[PDB]
Amino acid sequence: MTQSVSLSDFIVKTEDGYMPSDRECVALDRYLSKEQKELRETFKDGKNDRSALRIKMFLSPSPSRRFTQHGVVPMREIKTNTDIPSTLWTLVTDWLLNLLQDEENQEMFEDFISSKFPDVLASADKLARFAQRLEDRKDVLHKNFSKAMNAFGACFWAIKPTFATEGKCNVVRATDDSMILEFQPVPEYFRCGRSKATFYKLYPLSDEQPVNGMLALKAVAGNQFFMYHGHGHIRTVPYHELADAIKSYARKDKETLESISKSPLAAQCGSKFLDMLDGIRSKQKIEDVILKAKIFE
Amino acid sequence: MTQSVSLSDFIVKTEDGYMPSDRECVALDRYLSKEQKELRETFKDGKNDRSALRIKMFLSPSPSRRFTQHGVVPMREIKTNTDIPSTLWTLVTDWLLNLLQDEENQEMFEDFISSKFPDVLASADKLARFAQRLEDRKDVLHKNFSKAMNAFGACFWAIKPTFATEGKCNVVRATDDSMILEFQPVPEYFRCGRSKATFYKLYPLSDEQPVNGMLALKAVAGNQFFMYHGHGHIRTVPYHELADAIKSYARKDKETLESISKSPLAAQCGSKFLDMLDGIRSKQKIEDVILKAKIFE
Amino acid sequence: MTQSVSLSDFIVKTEDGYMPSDRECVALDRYLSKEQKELRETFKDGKNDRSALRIKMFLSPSPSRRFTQHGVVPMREIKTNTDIPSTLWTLVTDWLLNLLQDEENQEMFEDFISSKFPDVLASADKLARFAQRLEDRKDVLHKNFSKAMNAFGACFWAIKPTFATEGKCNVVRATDDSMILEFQPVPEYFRCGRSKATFYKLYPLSDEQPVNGMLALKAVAGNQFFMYHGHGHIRTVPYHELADAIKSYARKDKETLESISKSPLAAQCGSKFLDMLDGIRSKQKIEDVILKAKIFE
Amino acid sequence: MTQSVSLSDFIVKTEDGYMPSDRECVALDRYLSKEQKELRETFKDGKNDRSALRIKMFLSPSPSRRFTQHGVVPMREIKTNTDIPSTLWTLVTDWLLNLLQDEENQEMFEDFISSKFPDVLASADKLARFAQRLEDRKDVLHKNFSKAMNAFGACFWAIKPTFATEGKCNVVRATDDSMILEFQPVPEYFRCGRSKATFYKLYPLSDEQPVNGMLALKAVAGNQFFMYHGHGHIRTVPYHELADAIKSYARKDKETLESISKSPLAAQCGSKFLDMLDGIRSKQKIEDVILKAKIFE
Amino acid sequence: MTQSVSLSDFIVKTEDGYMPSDRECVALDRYLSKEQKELRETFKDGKNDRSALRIKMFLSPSPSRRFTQHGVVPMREIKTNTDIPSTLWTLVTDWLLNLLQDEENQEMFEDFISSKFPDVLASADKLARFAQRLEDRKDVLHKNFSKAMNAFGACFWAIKPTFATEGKCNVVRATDDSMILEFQPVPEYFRCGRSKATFYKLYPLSDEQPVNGMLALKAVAGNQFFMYHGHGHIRTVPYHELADAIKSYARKDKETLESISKSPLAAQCGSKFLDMLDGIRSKQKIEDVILKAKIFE
Amino acid sequence: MTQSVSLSDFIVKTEDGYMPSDRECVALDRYLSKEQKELRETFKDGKNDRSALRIKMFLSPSPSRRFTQHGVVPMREIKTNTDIPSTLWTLVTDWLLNLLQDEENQEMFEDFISSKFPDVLASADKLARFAQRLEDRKDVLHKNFSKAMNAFGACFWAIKPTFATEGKCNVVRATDDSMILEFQPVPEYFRCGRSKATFYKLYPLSDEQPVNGMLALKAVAGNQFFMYHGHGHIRTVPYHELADAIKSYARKDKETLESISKSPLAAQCGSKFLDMLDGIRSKQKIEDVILKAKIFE
Repeated sequence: MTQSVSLSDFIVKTEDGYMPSDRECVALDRYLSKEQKELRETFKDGKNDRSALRIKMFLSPSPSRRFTQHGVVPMREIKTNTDIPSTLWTLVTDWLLNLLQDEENQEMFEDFISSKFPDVLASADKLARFAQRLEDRKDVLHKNFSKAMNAFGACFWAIKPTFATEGKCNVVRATDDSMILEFQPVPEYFRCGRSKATFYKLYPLSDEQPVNGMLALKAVAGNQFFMYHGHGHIRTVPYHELADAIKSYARKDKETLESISKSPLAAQCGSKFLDMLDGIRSKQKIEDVILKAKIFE
Repeated sequence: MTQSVSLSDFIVKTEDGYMPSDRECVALDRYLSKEQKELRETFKDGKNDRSALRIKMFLSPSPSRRFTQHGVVPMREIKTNTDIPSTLWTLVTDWLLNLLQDEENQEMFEDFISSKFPDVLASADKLARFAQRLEDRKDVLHKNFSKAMNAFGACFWAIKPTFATEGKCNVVRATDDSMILEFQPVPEYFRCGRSKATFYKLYPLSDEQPVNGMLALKAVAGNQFFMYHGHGHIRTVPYHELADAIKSYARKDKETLESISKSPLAAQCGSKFLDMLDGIRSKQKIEDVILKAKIFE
Repeated sequence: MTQSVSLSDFIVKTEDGYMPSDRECVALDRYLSKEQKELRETFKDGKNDRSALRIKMFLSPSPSRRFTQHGVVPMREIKTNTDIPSTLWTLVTDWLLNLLQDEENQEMFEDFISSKFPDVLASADKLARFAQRLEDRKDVLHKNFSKAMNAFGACFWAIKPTFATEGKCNVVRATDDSMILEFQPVPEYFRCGRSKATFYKLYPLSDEQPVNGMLALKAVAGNQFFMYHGHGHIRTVPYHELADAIKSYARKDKETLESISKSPLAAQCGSKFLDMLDGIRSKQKIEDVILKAKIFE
Repeated sequence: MTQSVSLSDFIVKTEDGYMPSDRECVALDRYLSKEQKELRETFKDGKNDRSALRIKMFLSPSPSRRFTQHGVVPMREIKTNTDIPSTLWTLVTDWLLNLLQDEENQEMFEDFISSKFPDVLASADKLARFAQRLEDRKDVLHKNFSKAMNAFGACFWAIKPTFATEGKCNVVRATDDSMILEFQPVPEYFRCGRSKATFYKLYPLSDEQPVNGMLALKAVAGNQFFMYHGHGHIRTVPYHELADAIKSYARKDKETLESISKSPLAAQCGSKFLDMLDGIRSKQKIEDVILKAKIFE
Repeated sequence: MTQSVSLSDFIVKTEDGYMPSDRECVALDRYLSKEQKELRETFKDGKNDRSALRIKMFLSPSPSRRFTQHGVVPMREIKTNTDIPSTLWTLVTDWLLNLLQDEENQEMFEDFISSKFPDVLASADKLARFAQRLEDRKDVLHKNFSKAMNAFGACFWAIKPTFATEGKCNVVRATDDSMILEFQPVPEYFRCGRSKATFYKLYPLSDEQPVNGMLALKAVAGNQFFMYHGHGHIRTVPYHELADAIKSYARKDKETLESISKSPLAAQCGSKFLDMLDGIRSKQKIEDVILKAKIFE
Repeated sequence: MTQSVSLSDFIVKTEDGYMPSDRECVALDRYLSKEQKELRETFKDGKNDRSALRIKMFLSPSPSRRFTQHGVVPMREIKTNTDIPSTLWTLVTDWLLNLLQDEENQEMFEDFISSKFPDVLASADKLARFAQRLEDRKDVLHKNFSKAMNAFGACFWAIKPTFATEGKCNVVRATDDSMILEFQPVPEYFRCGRSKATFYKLYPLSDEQPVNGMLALKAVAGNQFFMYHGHGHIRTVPYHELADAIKSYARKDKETLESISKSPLAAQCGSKFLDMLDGIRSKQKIEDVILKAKIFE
């Protein structure tokens, strides 16, 4: 489905200072350290909290044997096999290494990575949109380092994203409570994977259910669909791509689905979404129910 | 044979600070200092440890009479007559003069030059390969000054080179002990002299004789030849260029050859190399024995 | 699987002269011509030789109502939904429209398109490799129009490709009969889809089964696999990507498989390939047999 | 109001070949020709068909006394006093002079100028939009000279504009009969005067009144206004700029207004437009009735 | 005084086609042709119509012995010793050689050079101003070759210059008869010699003495001086530079001065100019009379 | 010694039109034609007029089997192993292929190659100097194709070089009979091999022995040496490089030396040159006699 770009593909730990990572060669991976090999053996042994083991793996240093001319080879367990544009890699690595020239900043990064990160993997389109806001000089992220770090963290499913921590956007219309934003296709030389068309969103303001937000979105969306991916948003997708969304609904956990179903904001979205949720809860075949819910009245 | 580029062709001593060296004119060399002329007379008198006298010459200052507009004229005894590309000279001189803006660094340089340097002359291809790794911005040498210093020193036959202190390379395959690396032809605008094709190498890891390294190299080398130039490596050369290698075997000293023959790593290389060593020890004609050892079975 | 780029995505028919095609909008597709709508209705009615109907559709002109500012909108039946780099589209469209400034050349193109084209769709990597050979000025395709044209033809499964009609390659070794060539990864700004590593090939010379070609390729391939995709070649793929190849073996027709199995060149490839062919003929599950044949002895 | 750019500000007649026009100096205008001075005196005498006299003036040659180094000074009666960007002037003059290198083309231009041109003056924004479509290389106007000529002529109120003869646009939605198009603000380095925001339009297909076009435009327009400026279009403007439109409604002739009111397409626009037309026909004060019709229900 | 640039410093005759001239070397001038040496001997013998002999010399071909790599060496009698900017030489030589690719044009050039040219030498500032009008693309000289050739000829004292045949200018004011023009300092990278400030002029229209032209010039000139250099103009110079003008009045011939004094246009200039002419006719000392006429009333 | 660049390293024969030559691969050389293999066998058999056989080999076409993507592989008998700068190869190949677009020019080239060419090989420095005169736009070679072809032919020891057919030079001084020219070091990005300093020459004018030329050269040469390399010139070389010249005197044939010794121009050079010629005729050791003749009086 949606390919994910790991953190180690951008930067790996070293003795004292973090170093850029080269995926050109994988032959050097044979050698390792005692703790590294012990954790590798435990990870390969059985399925026991793989994500926690991965996080523990990423926080251990590396020996000098893995050094090459360009940089440092990562491990074989925290590395993906998806290609990314050169500009994105260069910009992200340059900024991240520029920020990491401080022991206190190092401790802050470790505290954040140990605080709320559920898994290393992150969506590619999130990274592309975040780098869209970092390439241009006249923005807000340059002056406020903390807000930029919040944005980058929430880019990888860490904290609930507000308006100021989103990607690249331009508010098209507001109201008394909540707002509606419009997104645009990412330019070609940032794209990594499939392309997506225009699609709006909605962010409740503080706590209360919107009243005119539904009317405004219905006026704006026109021919579209509603959903409650994650928590705290009401995304809209075109009818076609919703097909792939059903696949993304297969991997969802039972506890997560139960938590989603127990939210008034989930009920506020509309009518057909609850029917689709009941259909996916029925554990029947996906295609037929998907087309039944996808009929155009 | 292989032309050598002296150190003085890049930089010469001065009163306090080192200055770039101009080989445009040689008329100013008539004047000299008392110690300089005394050492010149002693060097011209008889053959008594020429290399030590050269090292002593390079470590004495120069008067203000030798200054010109561009720079300082070197001596007539530590200067070569081989042309080098402008880019190589500019880059090496710029970096070396950038590093020498410190009295403590000056003392360190003098201590190193008095420690292990056997002679001023150094191979041209080694210098070209070293400058290949210095031109690009994203490397390791920029951050670690000490490692780059050892790399430059070992470029002129001072330190046994490890993997991190080699030139430009990319590891193609490893194993439990020792590695195999691949080299590539140097680009045109760095070349100074003849051209050489692809040729691999091998570096024992810590102390033990490799077991699978011979098999791996035999798989990789295919149609090639083995040798034990220097100590600590097993180089491979094409059949044709080995001709010139025989000339390089003529100038080798008896003590050096005896020391080479008394190494188990020399015996480990193969079978034909020992036959060639015995042939060169026989003090017979070079061409006939060379072609006898160069037959393709 | 391997996405295909149709011909209409590059160029569509018009009244007299061919025009570039814009995929920006699909709103104008509602209008059509009498023959166009009749063919669309027949195509939608039943499954009766879809490829022939598609070819007939591509050879009918278009009305002036479909014209826009940028160009002409194509039909909804001969258009794909895969994105391609701008440079590839620009270069291919420019060259093709440059060639099409002649009535006799128009007739030749129509005759060729009606002669041996089995379907409009063509592989993306074939187009990328063909454009790799067209971007540089110093090649052979510019001088010889017909030889260049047969390259584009065989690029879309029209004629058996010889050496002079291949993509971008450099002969690495030859012998008395047949040759072996090496390919390289396509640069980033041409890539459309997944990436592939180095892989060789082999082309029988005139008619006879090679004798030393198997030994030479075995020496070159090392750790690789053999196959007989199509006719007239012995391709080699890495072990991993062969997984996807099994999927490509699912869509193969029974008659095509029977024709492939009745060739001595198919028997000449080796031993495991016949076992894999028998396994896919057994109509059992794909994954288990695939892993059984993929074991490393 | 809306400033107009005359034709003579771009090009003036000469002895044989048309020449570029320089507005730097007006001192040379004192001298003239016999026919030129007679027509100037008649024009200054009384108000008798000023437009026809202007057209007659523009079609007479000029003497050699008016030549300067840069070009030819125009007359004082067919020249405006509004500044225009350099790029627009350069592009239009270059293309027009490139077209005028033919006696037959000269005769065609004269016949067209004598056929349907009501007055020399033309709107600035129309010219800017037309030049927007001429700057880019990949368009349709370059290949078809006749269509570009029709586009340029209709740019100055000569021909009823179809879709292919409009400015820069991109069809956003169609239907069985008629289409709806969207416009965008012109970039800064083409702007000459005030700025205007997004505004749509609509056009008939052949003769019949649209049925779903009103619904589609109402869905698209949202908060906007309807109008019937000219004939054959239903333009939409924002509420604010409609103020200026009332001024443009003051200069309209009684016969033109009567002809406009006698069209079913004028009745098809809506309800408030007829009320506004009745108000302007009442010959009362403009501001109060304008605000009464501008109330937001 | 005012340095003059000869024609031969730009172009010299050859066997068939004119060639660019190189003044780098003068050693090759020793060899010559029979007619060339005879004319050189006659010229060196006595003072008998030097200008006619020079013109005859310039119209004879040159042998192949004088050819060099860059071009052809000129003679020692028609070559100056003043340096000129590279751009001026390149532009003039390029245009003149572009024009000279025709036998009929060659005959026309010879006829013109034999018709009205009094001497080869020409003023440097005239050449600079003429090249000022040739560097820019949007002028009149490019289209009309004949007018450009007239302008170039009049640049070297061949025909009376009209307005269209002048240098670089911009009419600032006109009247019923005659005009007044303003000049500006030539930019730096064209300058060859001293610099001059702003100075106006006046050109009678057809034949009659101007009436309001004197008043207009007096209004414009303000603090300046009047003169009648040459025929057909009333130039104005600043008070300081008039000093050098007196030197230019020393070399004037008696017949030329008598012809100048017998013109009503000379009387029309003013009052002080006649006094200055009488003073220079008195054949007294130049400085004292110059300051007497230069007093500021 | 002085490396030679063959003609085939720039261009090889093909079926109809000559093609650029690629030395990247030599694997394709196994295949050949019947005449080609017969001539190769005869050449390898015995030493019988190798140069004539080489010339015959170069004038036979090549089959289509040798074609590659870049160009055509040459034969293994007319190809060198010396590297040359890219710019030189590109310029020479481009000009030569531009010249060869004519059947009559093809016949002329074949007639010239069969007329006076003694061997394919040619000196590198001659080629570099010739290309020095072809890179700049303002020369004589561009207009006169015949003179350029003569110059290129004489570059490879075919025609006795005159002044107009030499390389890059600038006459520094002349006299009644014969001239003296000065050369300069070739810039870096043209150099292929060792470097040489300033050195003059002398060319007798028509037939007679110079009288003041010896005095002029003695004034100019100062500290230098005289020689009679080839016929029709008196070259001068520095004392050091004359060492290498002695090696060039070893390969000279007895008949050529006898012909050289029988020329009055050989006697005119001086005194020491005859002594050196007698010494090399004595067939004694080269070094001792060379140093005896190299003593500085």
